[PDB]
Amino acid sequence: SKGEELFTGVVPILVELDGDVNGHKFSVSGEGEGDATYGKLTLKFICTTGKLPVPWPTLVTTFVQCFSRYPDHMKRHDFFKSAMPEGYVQERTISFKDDGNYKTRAEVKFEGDTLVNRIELKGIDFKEDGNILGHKLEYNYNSHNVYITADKQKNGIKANFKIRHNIEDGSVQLADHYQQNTPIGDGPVLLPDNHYLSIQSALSKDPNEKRDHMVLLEFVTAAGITH
Ligand SMILES: [Cl-]
Repeated sequence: SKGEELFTGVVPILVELDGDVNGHKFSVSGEGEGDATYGKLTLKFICTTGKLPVPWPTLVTTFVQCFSRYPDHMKRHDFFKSAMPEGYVQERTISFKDDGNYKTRAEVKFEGDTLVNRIELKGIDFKEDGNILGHKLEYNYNSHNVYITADKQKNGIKANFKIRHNIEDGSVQLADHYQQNTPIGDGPVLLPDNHYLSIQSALSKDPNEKRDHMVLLEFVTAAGITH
């Protein structure tokens, strides 16, 4: 198909986010590349407004599921690539248990040969010295499964899933995710059977970088369908 063929090689990625969490306004710019053949992502993010006012891990899911590796026998279930190049809207509510919430609206699409993720993020209801605004989350990331379903009247997909962020005392901060994607363009898009994405994510720092930043290496395989 048109859209899948755009991903057979290494694709440059740009991420741009504007955020407001409890009145803390901030922006992040990221760059890197994806190789969907291997389900592989590398991205470096820099907070361009100074210190990021929330923990970096909390923004990982918001900062391009078109880079998931869909096995050949599952190609007919890959909504994300099918929407390309015109792209998709991706909306979420991320509910931090016993704390505030993020609501995100993003558009993921090509600009030339570069895959771009532009995001608006709004966070409200955060506790001033909860785990988020108090910066009590460890700089690491657990592996998760993302459960996707068709959303046919949207001509798209949905997902609800749980992210657990380790807290510095050894506990975990749950971040419930509810997600809806909608194609932007007029080409045919794939409405998948139920399946999941299996994700691992590793966070690191660039030893040479003194701006507030995050390096992310992530591998994603679609799974849960046999034929
Ligand atoms: Cl952090």
